[PDB]
Amino acid sequence: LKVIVGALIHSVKKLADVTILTIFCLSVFALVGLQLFKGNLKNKCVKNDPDIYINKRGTSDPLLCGNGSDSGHCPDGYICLKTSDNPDFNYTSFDSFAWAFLSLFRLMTQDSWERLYQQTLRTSGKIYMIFFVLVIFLGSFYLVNLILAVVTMAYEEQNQATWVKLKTILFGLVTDPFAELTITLCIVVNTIFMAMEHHGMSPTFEAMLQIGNIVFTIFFTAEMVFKIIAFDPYYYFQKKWNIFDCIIVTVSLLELGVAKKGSLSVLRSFRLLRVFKLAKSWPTLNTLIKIIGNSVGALGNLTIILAIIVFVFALVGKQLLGENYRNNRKNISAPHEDWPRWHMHDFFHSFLIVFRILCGEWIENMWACMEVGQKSICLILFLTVMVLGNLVVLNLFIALLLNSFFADVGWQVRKTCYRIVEHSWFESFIIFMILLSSGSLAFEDYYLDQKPTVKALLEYTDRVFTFIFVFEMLLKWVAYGFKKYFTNAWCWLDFLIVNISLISLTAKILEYSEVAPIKALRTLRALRPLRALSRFEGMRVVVDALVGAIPSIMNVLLVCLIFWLIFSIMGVNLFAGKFWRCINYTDGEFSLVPLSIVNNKSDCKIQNSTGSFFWVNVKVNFDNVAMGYLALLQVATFKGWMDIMYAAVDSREVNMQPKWEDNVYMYLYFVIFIIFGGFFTLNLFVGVIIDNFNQQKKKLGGQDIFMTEEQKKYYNAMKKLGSKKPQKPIPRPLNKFQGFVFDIVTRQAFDITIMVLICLNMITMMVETDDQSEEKTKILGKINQFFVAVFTGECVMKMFALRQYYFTNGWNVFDFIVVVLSIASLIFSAILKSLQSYFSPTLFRVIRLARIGRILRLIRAAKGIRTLLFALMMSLPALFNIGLLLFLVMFIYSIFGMSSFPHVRWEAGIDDMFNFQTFANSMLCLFQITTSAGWDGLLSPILNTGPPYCDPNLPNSNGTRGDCGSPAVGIIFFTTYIIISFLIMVNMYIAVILENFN
Ligand SMILES: CCCCCCCCCCCCCCCCCCOC[C@@H](O)COP(=O)(O)OCC[N+](C)(C)C
Ligand SMILES: CCCCCCCCCCCCCCCCCCOC[C@@H](O)COP(=O)(O)OCC[N+](C)(C)C
Ligand SMILES: *[C@@H]1O[C@H](CO)[C@@H](O[C@@H]2O[C@H](CO)[C@@H](O)[C@H](O)[C@H]2NC(C)=O)[C@H](O)[C@H]1NC(C)=O
Ligand SMILES: CC(C)CCC[C@@H](C)[C@H]1CC[C@H]2[C@@H]3CC=C4C[C@@H](O)CC[C@]4(C)[C@H]3CC[C@]12C
Ligand SMILES: CC(C)CCC[C@@H](C)[C@H]1CC[C@H]2[C@@H]3CC=C4C[C@@H](O)CC[C@]4(C)[C@H]3CC[C@]12C
Ligand SMILES: CC(C)CCC[C@@H](C)[C@H]1CC[C@H]2[C@@H]3CC=C4C[C@@H](O)CC[C@]4(C)[C@H]3CC[C@]12C
Ligand SMILES: CC(C)CCC[C@@H](C)[C@H]1CC[C@H]2[C@@H]3CC=C4C[C@@H](O)CC[C@]4(C)[C@H]3CC[C@]12C
Ligand SMILES: *[C@@H]1O[C@H](CO)[C@@H](O)[C@H](O)[C@H]1NC(C)=O
Ligand SMILES: *[C@@H]1O[C@H](CO)[C@@H](O)[C@H](O)[C@H]1NC(C)=O
Ligand SMILES: *[C@@H]1O[C@H](CO)[C@@H](O)[C@H](O)[C@H]1NC(C)=O
Ligand SMILES: *[C@@H]1O[C@H](CO)[C@@H](O)[C@H](O)[C@H]1NC(C)=O
Repeated sequence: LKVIVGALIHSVKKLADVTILTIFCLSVFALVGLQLFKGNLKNKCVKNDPDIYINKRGTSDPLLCGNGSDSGHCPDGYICLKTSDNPDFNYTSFDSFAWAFLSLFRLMTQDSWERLYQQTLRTSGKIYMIFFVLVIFLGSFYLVNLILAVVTMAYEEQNQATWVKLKTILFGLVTDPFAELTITLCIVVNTIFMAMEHHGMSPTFEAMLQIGNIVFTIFFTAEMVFKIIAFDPYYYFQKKWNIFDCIIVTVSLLELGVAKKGSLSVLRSFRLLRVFKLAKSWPTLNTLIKIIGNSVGALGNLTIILAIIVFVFALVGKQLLGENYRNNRKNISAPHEDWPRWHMHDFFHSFLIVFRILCGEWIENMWACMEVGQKSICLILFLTVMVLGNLVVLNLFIALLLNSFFADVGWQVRKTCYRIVEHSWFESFIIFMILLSSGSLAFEDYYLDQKPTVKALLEYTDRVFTFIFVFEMLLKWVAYGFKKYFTNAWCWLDFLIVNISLISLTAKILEYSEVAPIKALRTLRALRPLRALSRFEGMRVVVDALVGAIPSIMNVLLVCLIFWLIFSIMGVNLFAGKFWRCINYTDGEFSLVPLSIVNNKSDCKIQNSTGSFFWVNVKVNFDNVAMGYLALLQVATFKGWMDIMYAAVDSREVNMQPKWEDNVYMYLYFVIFIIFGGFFTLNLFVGVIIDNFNQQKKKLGGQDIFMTEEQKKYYNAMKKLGSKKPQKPIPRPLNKFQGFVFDIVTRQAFDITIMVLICLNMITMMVETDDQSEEKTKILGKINQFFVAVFTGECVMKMFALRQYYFTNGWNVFDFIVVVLSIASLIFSAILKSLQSYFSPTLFRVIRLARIGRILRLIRAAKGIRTLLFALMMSLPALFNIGLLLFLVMFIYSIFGMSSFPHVRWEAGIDDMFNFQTFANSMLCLFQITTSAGWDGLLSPILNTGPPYCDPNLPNSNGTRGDCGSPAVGIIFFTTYIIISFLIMVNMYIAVILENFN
């Protein structure tokens, strides 16, 4: 333990400069957030003829609002008034720099950021989504890729530093190449009947599955008695894997024997472990077993440390935290319950909280433990748990990944067309038509029916567009030929899209438009943007990179599908059909009915006299192996996993109302899943990704990917920038006075005085606060005037001494820009202030933001900040290319959503600001979930299929006949997207991580 703990201390040492840089960026973004939004999360709709609010529909939070136009609107009779309290428990806000650093830490680790993004966009305005795009790319994505890329070197640095029976045996040993095949076929086929049980079986299907189970039991037991009466029972217990198969057969025998219907459904699912036998002929699953075994083997010390840390922090939490969680629980419990769901009143629950912090969900509890106990203890406990857990897990994952993996006239017309198709203006003209045709889809949104003219313009536009693209096709055919055209392999995209469009337009010619299949070809018209992939060279090179790696993804996806099949079958054994419940539903809000009225489905059928009561099911349940795959993806991505676990542990037998934590220990099912599925399948996936990328790069003679040919030239320039050590010593001035300023500014003392004065300006910035006072505002403005004068004095003194040498350097140009911006901003405020036309206050907050450049002046002497920022700049080209491809994907998916899901009812994730009725709103939701954040929130109103959730007989909204989504289409829009973004982003990581190494 000591040898490895010393290495962990070294890994903490290596975080030296990254901690500095993270603190600096977190602070700058804290000041930006504090400036722009201070006191905005306080705007809440309050009625008017104390305070009278109205809750947000389907929740109990007070409604957040705005007086702006794209900010968020109150219902009738509700004026957006700024009030005293903050949203959550008064802890999430931007009102002062300390809360601002809290919120920007929440954004760096991406814990429940989707909710803060919702709130600040709802309060200040959609346009401020530019802040989160910019603090999630720099905070979350980038500042994690510094941690992952410095731990790795610390761990590489560590490692690199160091008679009649014998006649029965005569056909006992007849195990030829055809018997083994029988065993494999039996394994697979038995798994296929285990993967075929569901909830509502009629008895006959259950009986068939039973007979099949018994047959496969006796088959494998027969195999075992054969083997024991084939070798000698001495050496039979010497092989590694025969012991495993024999323990499985004993457990199967016992489960058959002891007879209860569903008896300990873990014992009925224990057979599934047999698939691991199919690893002799499946080398990738052999490597998965190699990884797990090493995790508990040659790397046992690291997992021992991790277990020690989790046990210690669960204990400390229980002892310090626990008593007050008991009696203060009315202060953190849900509206109609009696205990909080997540608390620290016993070792299991304390461990569950420490685990959920290890997953990454570390704030939402902190608010509660601060509302129940002391605040300093909560902050220290949770934040030390977080840093230490997400450091030991990170180091263990790196170690498993690193060592364990890395062990005549016709000829003339053809020729005419042919010279023309290559001519540069021709290509650019076609690209232009693609850009307009793609962009014209964004105008086809919900409201287009009430715009009687824009529609017709778009229709004529589409007709001219099908013409123009068909003409390009025929030009390219009689240019190239039928034989070369198709072989190129980018032309098939164009031909398919053109055929789809020429089915659609013809269907608008005839009366067969509303025949459902052609109306399902039409919806495909959202792939028109995809014609852009070929024309842009950067998207082309990135697509080549991804298509080069689709094979390896396919192997690992097969292994992941088998392995999650195991857990989905366990889930169907354990939970299937028990997620149902009753709910008294009145208006938009649903509460489980107390167990003193129901306990049964045959009690909702009786107490339904009012009609509020309805018998329902959770949207993402475990009733099938199919729905089990979705519930496993939601657990493995940690989104919507909580509504799952609550009804897993509430569960009882079938047709019975669920009880408050009547299955407390089913959380072990989800813990075990996350550990094995998430941690180890992900480790396997990333291992094959790195190996693939390494060999892929090495093939090309060790050049770069995601980068074009000209990007390599820009790279040569940037690389030659950050190396040039000598610069001409500047000449000394002649004039006596122009010599003296030269003498004074050029020493080190002036630089250090200005450095510390920037720091004192920062301190003057951090005191700024919502609703402070009048006097403090005035005094801070006077002090601000003192700095803008001194920094002007600094620049003018530089100019007088260094006339042109100044304008040679770059940092001199930067602080020149910020000096002129600060003076201009003060002049702009002076004029546009109450002296002149009083526009919106919010303009003043944006104006006051020219000061933060003063802060960013600070990185001239800072080695660490400057070097890691130069690494970011070197990466930015490839980041641009993959950003282009991710943009195209977000764009296509935007139109798909905007055409398929606008009429869905407003519910959990879809409200009057984040929905799919417009290109702004749809792009908002798609960006929220590019990071997979909150995607279960949007998907939930899709799966609606009737009362109480949707009204399928609505007179208006001629869509799915009412406010209902398409469950088949949600699960494939939302699931594939987060997989495509996942694989797109993964290639964004490989860019920067391979930039830090250099
Ligand atoms: C290298 C080795 C690995 C390669 C894999 C190759 C192995 C091949 C495996 C083949 C798998 C084939 C599995 C066979 C399963 C067929 C699937 C069997 O179907 C049975 C049901 O369709 C019948 O349903 P019931 O008879 O219960 O009636 C339903 C109840 N009602 C509706 C009537 C009331
Ligand atoms: C009901 C159906 C609904 C379908 C909805 C989903 C639609 C998704 C469509 C995705 C299309 C993806 C297209 C990807 C095309 C990649 C195609 C990548 O191939 C590139 C080569 O063709 C380039 O040609 P060169 O001549 O430069 O060199 C040849 C290089 N090789 C080929 C010899 C190695
Ligand atoms: C309780 O009664 C209400 C109304 O009497 C039932 O609501 C009906 O639900 C069915 C399908 O479940 C719909 O076809 C009807 O249109 C609904 N009727 C009304 C008036 O809303 C509800 O199903 C009953 N709940 C249970 C399970 O007993
Ligand atoms: C209860 C189930 C689901 C958990 C997973 C089953 C695993 C852990 C069990 C089943 C069979 C067991 C293995 C069978 C025999 C051996 C060979 C011995 O030299 C080392 C231990 C080892 C390798 C056992 C370790 C534990 C084991 C692998
Ligand atoms: C439904 C589940 C339980 C059964 C899985 C069926 C498929 C995916 C499994 C069963 C047998 C497996 C194959 C067994 C043997 C080989 C040979 C190896 O060189 C490549 C992998 C390959 C080709 C495996 C791929 C995955 C595989 C085909
Ligand atoms: C199932 C439906 C919807 C899609 C089928 C479209 C197929 C037939 C189209 C789309 C892309 C086309 C392929 C693109 C790449 C090449 C180049 C070379 O390898 C031979 C032809 C081949 C392989 C094309 C054959 C036809 C092709 C495969
Ligand atoms: C060098 C000394 C003076 C301060 C060093 C840390 C400074 C820069 C920062 C860190 C945290 C900041 C504090 C965060 C929030 C508040 C609460 C507000 O009601 C008064 C200002 C005050 C108290 C800030 C003062 C400046 C501050 C203390
Ligand atoms: C919103 O505008 C109303 C007047 O219409 C005003 O009374 C209210 O205070 C405003 N709130 C804010 C924060 O702008
Ligand atoms: C919870 O908060 C209320 C005040 O809102 C308090 O009266 C009650 O006693 C608290 N919890 C306990 C200890 O039951
Ligand atoms: C259901 O909710 C309504 C209030 O909206 C209430 O009046 C009714 O008594 C409740 N019934 C039960 C027992 O759930
Ligand atoms: C339903 O619950 C009641 C107790 O409230 C019980 O007496 C009755 O037999 C139960 N019936 C069913 C449907 O099991």
